[PDB]
Amino acid sequence: RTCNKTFSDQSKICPPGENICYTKTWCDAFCSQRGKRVELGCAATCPKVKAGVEIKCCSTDNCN
Amino acid sequence: RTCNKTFSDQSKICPPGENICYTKTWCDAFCSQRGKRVELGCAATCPKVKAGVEIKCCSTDNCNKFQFGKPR
Repeated sequence: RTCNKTFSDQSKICPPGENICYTKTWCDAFCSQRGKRVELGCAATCPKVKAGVEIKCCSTDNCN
Repeated sequence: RTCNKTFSDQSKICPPGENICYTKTWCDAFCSQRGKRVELGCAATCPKVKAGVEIKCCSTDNCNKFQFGKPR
């Protein structure tokens, strides 16, 4: 699997055991002014996230 | 918890113990033209979905959104 990542220079290749891509979004103190914080990666399973975090999971290449 | 729902006949109120709202999307035969199919609801945990189907989970009231079509 390949997934899009948080930084443009990162390898998109997932570790063997990670077939899900994800996009995690949340707000910080600057959320309304600068935008939502984001993290993109691979995972073995769709991440459980804290309250107030939003998580989008998919399992095709670069689907995030 | 309250969440957006797919059909007009569904109450927004979640069952007790279902604190997650979800947007589940996929493509049918018209996807490239008419965009994704969508289901919106409540759940106790974020639904696990098969390859080809995408799932977005959040845990605030009515947080489950769907962008139909082009920005307007």
